[PDB]
Amino acid sequence: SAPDWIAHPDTPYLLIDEAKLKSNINYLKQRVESLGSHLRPHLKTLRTLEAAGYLLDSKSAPATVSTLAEAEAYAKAGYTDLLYAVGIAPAKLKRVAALRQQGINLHILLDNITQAQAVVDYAAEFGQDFSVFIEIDSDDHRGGIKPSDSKLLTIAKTLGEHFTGLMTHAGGSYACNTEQGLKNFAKQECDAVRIARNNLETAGIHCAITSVGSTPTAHFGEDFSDISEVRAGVYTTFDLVMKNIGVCDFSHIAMSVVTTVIGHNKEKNWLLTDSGWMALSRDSGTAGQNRDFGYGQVCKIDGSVLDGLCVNSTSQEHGVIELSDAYQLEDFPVGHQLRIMPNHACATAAMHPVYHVLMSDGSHNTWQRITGW
Amino acid sequence: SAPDWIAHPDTPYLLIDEAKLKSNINYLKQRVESLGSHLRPHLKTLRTLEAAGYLLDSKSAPATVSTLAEAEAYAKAGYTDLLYAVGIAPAKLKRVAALRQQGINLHILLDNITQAQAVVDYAAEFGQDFSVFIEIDSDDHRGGIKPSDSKLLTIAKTLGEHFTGLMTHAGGSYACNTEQGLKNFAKQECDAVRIARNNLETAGIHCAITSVGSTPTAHFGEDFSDISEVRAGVYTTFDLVMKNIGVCDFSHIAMSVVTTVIGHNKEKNWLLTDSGWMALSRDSGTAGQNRDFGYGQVCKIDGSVLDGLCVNSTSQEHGVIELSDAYQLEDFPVGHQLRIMPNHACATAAMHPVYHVLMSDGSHNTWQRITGW
Ligand SMILES: [Cl-]
Ligand SMILES: [Cl-]
Ligand SMILES: [Cl-]
Ligand SMILES: [Cl-]
Ligand SMILES: [Cl-]
Ligand SMILES: [Cl-]
Ligand SMILES: [Cl-]
Ligand SMILES: [Cl-]
Ligand SMILES: [Cl-]
Ligand SMILES: [Cl-]
Ligand SMILES: [Cl-]
Ligand SMILES: [Cl-]
Ligand SMILES: [Zn+2]
Ligand SMILES: [Zn+2]
Repeated sequence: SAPDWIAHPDTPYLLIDEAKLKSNINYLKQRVESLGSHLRPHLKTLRTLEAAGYLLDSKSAPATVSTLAEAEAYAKAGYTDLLYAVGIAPAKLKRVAALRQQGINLHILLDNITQAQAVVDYAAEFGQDFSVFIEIDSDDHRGGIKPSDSKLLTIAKTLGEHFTGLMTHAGGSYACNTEQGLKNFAKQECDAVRIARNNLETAGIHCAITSVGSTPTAHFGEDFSDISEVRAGVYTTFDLVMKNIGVCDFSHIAMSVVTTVIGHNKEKNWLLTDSGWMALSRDSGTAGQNRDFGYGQVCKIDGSVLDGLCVNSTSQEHGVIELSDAYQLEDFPVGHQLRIMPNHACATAAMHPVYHVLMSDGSHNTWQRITGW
Repeated sequence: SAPDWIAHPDTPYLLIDEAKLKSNINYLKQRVESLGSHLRPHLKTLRTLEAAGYLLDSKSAPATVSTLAEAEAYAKAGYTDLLYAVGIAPAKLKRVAALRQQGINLHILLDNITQAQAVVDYAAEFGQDFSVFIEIDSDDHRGGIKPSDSKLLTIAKTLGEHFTGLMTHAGGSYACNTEQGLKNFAKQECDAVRIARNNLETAGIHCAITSVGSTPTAHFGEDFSDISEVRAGVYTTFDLVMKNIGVCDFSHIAMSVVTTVIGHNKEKNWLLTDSGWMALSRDSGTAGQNRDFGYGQVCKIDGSVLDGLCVNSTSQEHGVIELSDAYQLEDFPVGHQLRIMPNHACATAAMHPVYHVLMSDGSHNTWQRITGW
């Protein structure tokens, strides 16, 4: 039985299970460290100050952020080792410099000569040191330099003392759904940075840090012994996309939207809830996988899965659950409450300015999301 | 040429064109009033205090809201006639009562006997008056009572003095893409409430207010002379879904995301921007229409459409624009800026805590979004 207070806040609202959060976090930390590396957790799934305390051993422990809004918030909270892992816009260099002048080791990411020259020009004009990763393309999906591209050498040389190392994200691993496919994708990700690192060293370039990761590759890679750090973030809570990939099952999913039944359609056997896309997002990641959960798997207020029930459709402020003939409208009266598991934790969390947290001791906490850019 | 200040805020950010906002608003007001009715504008697309000033003639003018967060914010700002147009959860009645005790004519919406009994029971226990609309199903898509359902009579009678009238939203009109189809859908919407109203009056029930509307039906209905009020909201800015339906063309779209080019892929002819789904949302409404704009139509910083260019893919904090062979990467260097028009204005605006506003006099304003529930 969930605590009585789940029924207190008006719906819809986001609910994080602290006990499951902590389990998910402990599992990956122990796994990566047993494989000879360490984590640089990514803060962008949850984007709360509290999440960094669960994920990081100390204020100086390496972390990843997806925005300078995050960087500024975590720096204010005392965190001093932050990789801003999105290709840098030159106009943001003054904000990066401002953090570095406050004692924050704020690293940036780039993959082109224009960005590298902007860093060098800024450094020259303002006397500012930078710490810079070059993005490597490991999965043919996003940015980064291919390991064999001669411009890898040119760009690293241009950066000189500001060059810190190599970073890749194999987000393409999300297409996988077998253990061997995942192991292979993790090896592809690591090999891309190994090859890039070898090409750098052959050319006389020192590479202080090699950095790989996504939740799937972090959970299935077999050898991180020569990789400096592994990054992951969505594993904090998991989601249905992860369930379908096979990184977790339903029991590991620590995020849900608490929703109230606000109507019925007797003719069509529908429940209408207050969980529209404004609460869930329109992420439909599971539609491209082998089990389509619509806009989320429906659960009881105690968290247990209601077989066969999903939020099939949404508008802005309501959702529709098409009941199967195994269910009766009468058992879900207006005012009854449910929990919806998300397709994509990162996308659903973006919709909530404040999260409610079921602490492992049964108590109720709230966390404020760091929003904007 | 757009004002120089568009290049000042860090990207991505949301930009509203005030001159176009004002034009779009003036057009519908004059149209509906010429057809013998008046507007109850919906505030949920923009959810700013400033939007209500553009949309409403006075603080007492009727408006629509989608959340009690909106209701509370607009009430604090002095607005006193607010229809909360989402089927009511019984636990929210105490918040509705609190507003009504402050002098706010806060109307609620319901479609089932459970909700009606909850209102009556609250009224009896706490001595509280309510103003209640019954939702009518006009489009077979969402909630509401069919006009011929005998429970319409039962529910209205149960409400007694709290019964204010009938409300429908023909969101199904969004499937239309011809002028005659839209005219017909508007007639279907109005006829549904006319029939319901006739059934009420035959049974001896007074119906103070009849309320219809969506942006498409408001712009194409031919006869509102016997309908109390017409509701619309997305027309404030329009969007690509509306463009495809044919309610507007590109020139009327008053919302865009300003984004910076942060990378290139030479092999594939890609631009990478800082406009991911965190800035645009994953609404893909145009994919089901006759012109798929991906995650948005790409425009120059001056607002003019770049033919053939869309944000084809997104991740969390970046977007990908696949260039056609009409374009050269060189013309969009890293640091170049673009504007992205949204699929769905309501969905894109949800992603932005603050909007930047290009005032009609060329100046720069900002508006704070009212977030949460
Ligand atoms: Cl629980
Ligand atoms: Cl380059
Ligand atoms: Cl696979
Ligand atoms: Cl999606
Ligand atoms: Cl249940
Ligand atoms: Cl919608
Ligand atoms: Cl402009
Ligand atoms: Cl009923
Ligand atoms: Cl049509
Ligand atoms: Cl969509
Ligand atoms: Cl341009
Ligand atoms: Cl994504
Ligand atoms: Zn994610
Ligand atoms: Zn909308």
